[PDB]
Amino acid sequence: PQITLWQRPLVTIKIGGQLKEALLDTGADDTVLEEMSLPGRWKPKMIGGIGGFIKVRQYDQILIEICGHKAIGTVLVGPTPVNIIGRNLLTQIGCTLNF
Amino acid sequence: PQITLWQRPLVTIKIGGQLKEALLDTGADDTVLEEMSLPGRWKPKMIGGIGGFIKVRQYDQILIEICGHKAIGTVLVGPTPVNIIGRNLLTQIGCTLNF
Ligand SMILES: O=C(N[C@@H]1CO[C@H](CO)C1)[C@H](OCc1ccccc1)[C@H](O)[C@@H](O)[C@@H](OCc1ccccc1)C(=O)N[C@H]1c2ccccc2C[C@H]1O
Repeated sequence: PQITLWQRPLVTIKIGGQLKEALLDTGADDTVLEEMSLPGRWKPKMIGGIGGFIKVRQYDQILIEICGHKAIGTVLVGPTPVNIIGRNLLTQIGCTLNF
Repeated sequence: PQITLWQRPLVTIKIGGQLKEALLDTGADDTVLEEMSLPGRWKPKMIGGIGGFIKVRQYDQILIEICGHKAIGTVLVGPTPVNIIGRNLLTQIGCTLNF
């Protein structure tokens, strides 16, 4: 599909059998979701945004469906303001910017 | 053109007769640039992202050239770690997300 940017590019994602809303963010290097429970062990990571840094939990090889497209990659979990789908997963679904 | 997301989507912009490097960011509502001088009056504003909020100066009706395309819109100036071209200007050049 083709998504315009007059409004936030929010889409529905499926993870852990649950539906959630997330933002397609080309400005994010990684994918970060709001506090939730995921399987396996996690590794520590610090990510810096416009207002500073925050600590997040890194989970690898996580299955996530974005607009029907299945992806399997790294997902970070932490005190993010909104769910963010970053470049690591946008590339998996073949997302590009056009103009 | 079509931009892939394997790497950060950085482009050259021209503002105030100056050439700068900026990130095409669909996750950003507005455009925000690091400290610089712009003509006209401004208004104080607080914007929040990952990490928290930062205080910026809001300028309106600012002209910017992105990849040869002229665009007019609001530009925020403040302690941002990287120059960001947000949705308010991406829409003006006809930028869309596709997959
Ligand atoms: O801060 C953001 N948007 C707000 C909304 O409008 C303000 C600008 O007018 C900025 C974006 O984050 C999503 C969001 C939406 C709505 C409310 C709150 C937050 C913005 O695109 C950031 O995601 C992005 O801002 C652009 C940027 C890029 C590089 C360095 C610093 C900042 C950023 O914080 N990227 C970091 C990130 C995020 C998740 C995982 C890994 C990493 C490493 C870095 O890429």
